[PDB]
Amino acid sequence: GDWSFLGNILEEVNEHSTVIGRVWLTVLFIFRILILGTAAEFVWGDEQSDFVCNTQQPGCENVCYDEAFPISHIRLWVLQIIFVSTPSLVYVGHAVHHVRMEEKRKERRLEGTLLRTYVCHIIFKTLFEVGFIVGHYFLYGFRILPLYRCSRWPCPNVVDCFVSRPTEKTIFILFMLSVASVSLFLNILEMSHLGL
Amino acid sequence: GDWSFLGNILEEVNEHSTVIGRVWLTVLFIFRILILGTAAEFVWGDEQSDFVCNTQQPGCENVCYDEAFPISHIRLWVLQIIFVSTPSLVYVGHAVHHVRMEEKRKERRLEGTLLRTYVCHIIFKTLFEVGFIVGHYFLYGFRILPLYRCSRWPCPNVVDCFVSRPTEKTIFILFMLSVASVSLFLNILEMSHLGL
Repeated sequence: GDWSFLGNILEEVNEHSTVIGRVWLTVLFIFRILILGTAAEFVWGDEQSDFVCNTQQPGCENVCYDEAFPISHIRLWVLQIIFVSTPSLVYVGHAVHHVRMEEKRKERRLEGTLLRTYVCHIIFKTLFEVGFIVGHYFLYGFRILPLYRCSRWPCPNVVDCFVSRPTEKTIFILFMLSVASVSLFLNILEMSHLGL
Repeated sequence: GDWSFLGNILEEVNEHSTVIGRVWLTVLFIFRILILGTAAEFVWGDEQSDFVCNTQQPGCENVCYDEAFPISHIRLWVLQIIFVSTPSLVYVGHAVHHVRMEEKRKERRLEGTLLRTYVCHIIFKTLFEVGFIVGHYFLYGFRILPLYRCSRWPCPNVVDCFVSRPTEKTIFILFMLSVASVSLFLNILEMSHLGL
């Protein structure tokens, strides 16, 4: 996973953001992207290969892994990162559009419409963070148990399947939840600081 | 399989039967019982162990063998032998009952009621032989093909199963059919000889 493109564009908008937005962005780079690439990706690497079911039924392990894990937590966190970063991109686009307009108009900072855009970007970041948190909760909760019982066809009756590294995965699930909540708190502080 | 009991009782009724009934009995001993024990039993010995199906489905081979072979030909021929021999036993019982009665009455051959009993015994032998022949035909025909296609649950879709020794089994099926038909002809000759 090469995050160079997103990185370069978000460090562009480091220069154009509040101090609390610079903290938010540093958190995104260090506690989410870096963790994902240096730790979480390896934890989930053998998610299906080490998933085992007590059965001689061909196909059962496939369908039971798929039912237990409709989308891997790591893919969900990738999507979360991209969607929470998208409003920053929108804002920096608006800002650069104004810089190029000012240059052109001459040929021919957080005030006015850039403030409304910044506040909206904060709002959307907050809502997307909340949405991904809630979705994670309803999909998986915040704990992976070792045992998963499966009755999906072709599995005969109910079969016992065993998850890879449930405890390490639980630790990283809770870590990512905490990081997301810190991000939410930072966004709240941004709104308060702007208001006051 | 120990046929000593039946053997001794049928060689008792050798003494009390027509010449054609002695031929019938010799055929029963040599071409049916002896063949079954010295040849057929070994041919069918690995009927299920060498029955193979192209599948990874647990249980499928069991149900497919059972559907292909609801009753092994050798068990069917054992039953046939016993049922075609039963009327001879009834007749010899009647005859010995008359011998013991004559002895008793003194204390105190095929004529009369023994003739009616003999003819009835021939009739029942004929009908049972015909019934087992017809049943064999409807159940299996007179040929075992190497391939059996099976769709019985739990088999997925249709599976290809392969029979053990189909050609040798076909040879013995036809041999036993011919022996049964010879027995029928002998019974017909008995009725004719008695009539004439």
